[PDB]
Amino acid sequence: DRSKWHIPIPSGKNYFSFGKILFRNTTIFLKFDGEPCDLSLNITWYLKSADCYNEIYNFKAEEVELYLEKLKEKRGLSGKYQTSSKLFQNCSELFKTQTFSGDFMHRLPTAMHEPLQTWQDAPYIFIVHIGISSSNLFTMTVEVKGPYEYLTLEDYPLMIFFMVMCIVYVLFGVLWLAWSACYWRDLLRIQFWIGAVIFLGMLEKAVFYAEFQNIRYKGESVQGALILAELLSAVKRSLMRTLVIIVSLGYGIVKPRLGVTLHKVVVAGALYLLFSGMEGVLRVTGAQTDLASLAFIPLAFLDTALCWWIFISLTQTMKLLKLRRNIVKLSLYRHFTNTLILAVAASIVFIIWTTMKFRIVTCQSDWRELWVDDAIWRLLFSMILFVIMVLWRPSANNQRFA
Ligand SMILES: CCCCCCCCCCC(=O)O[C@H](COC(=O)CCCCC)COP(=O)(O)OCCN
Ligand SMILES: *[C@@H]1O[C@H](CO)[C@@H](O)[C@H](O)[C@H]1NC(C)=O
Ligand SMILES: *[C@@H]1O[C@H](CO)[C@@H](O)[C@H](O)[C@H]1NC(C)=O
Repeated sequence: DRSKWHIPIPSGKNYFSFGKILFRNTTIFLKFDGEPCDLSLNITWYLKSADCYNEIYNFKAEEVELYLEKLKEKRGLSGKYQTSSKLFQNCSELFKTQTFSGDFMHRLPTAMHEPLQTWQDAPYIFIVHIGISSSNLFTMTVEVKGPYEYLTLEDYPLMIFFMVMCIVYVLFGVLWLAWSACYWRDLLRIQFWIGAVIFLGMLEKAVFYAEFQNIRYKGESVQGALILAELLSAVKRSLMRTLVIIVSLGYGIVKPRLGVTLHKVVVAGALYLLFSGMEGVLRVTGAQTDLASLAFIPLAFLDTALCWWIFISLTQTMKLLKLRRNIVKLSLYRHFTNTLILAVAASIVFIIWTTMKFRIVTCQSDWRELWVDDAIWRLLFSMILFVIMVLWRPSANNQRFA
């Protein structure tokens, strides 16, 4: 999420905690700036490694004060940790105690590791507590910097994946543009909708990559980038679904362009955008009003209805084409049906695997590939889009589908 924090000290209970997966040899910097001191301060910090990812997931800030005691009485989850505490009589707002010239303090469940560093890439929990000895007085700035300026783990693979996807979509666009240019005398609206889909995918990937670059080099995410990416993704998915429905219905390929076919039937099927969008932005906001739990039910219902309709229509159209004795289009429709079947099977298998790999054990022992749940869908969509592109490639005899 973030790699730089600003915290005015006199707030709440003064605790500051964060849990996240971190690289190895990552340093944590604390800086204190503000008005002249009046009172003495006592700063205590804990940095704990986590063996398995459950602890980070179910870490509640409001109970941190209690959590610590469970850690101290030797009853918490397994994992080594470092603890330290220092006392300043008026203010050490200029000293560099946490910067350099430190000592080697032993770790607890010797070691003699660096004062404030990560000794192994894993899920870490950092807690800092400021006690003032007897309205703002200070403003603590906290940063984490590792081998990469601000890009923690769990984000590096995602950034690389988005870069690769951007390159792939650029290649898709270049190839489609070349084919279209070669044969411009005749074309079909489907070959324009495909290009629009490619363009939207390119824009989504570019936005995501730029946002990740900014987060890496500045430590803060851009406020209005996730929303834009989600909206673009929803638009692209809705357009692809509508295109598939139109192709299956045979509108303009096997039957005359009847008006009723679109009106009240297909275009209304664009409400799938709303729901698809509705959850999207909410997922960015964190599901604060917890409707995210009751958000995917309408989406699943709509997807089931659309699949049922698509398969019924495909069977009807293929039967009609076989009866008509046409041969050229029959092979194309057969390949289209096979591709759809394979996509459905892959989606089912992926859902089963994710469910059986995440909600199956007390706590995940393999958090490294925890990002795959947010990347398989995009790869599958890219594969489907490439197959469709190859099927409907403009050619010299691009008139068999009048
Ligand atoms: C309260 C305790 C129980 C709760 C389980 C909550 C798990 C969170 C993930 C939800 C999920 O399981 O994901 C959804 C898939 O449907 C399902 O629900 C799975 C089968 C069940 C059918 C209702 C949404 O994903 P989608 O929009 O279909 O993916 C397409 C996107 N292109
Ligand atoms: C800071 O608070 C701790 C409480 O854990 C207590 O030992 C003392 O007041 C301070 N610690 C020092 C001065 O080492
Ligand atoms: C703490 O000691 C004095 C006493 O008030 C204070 O003025 C100063 O800023 C702090 N540091 C030192 C070295 O005196």
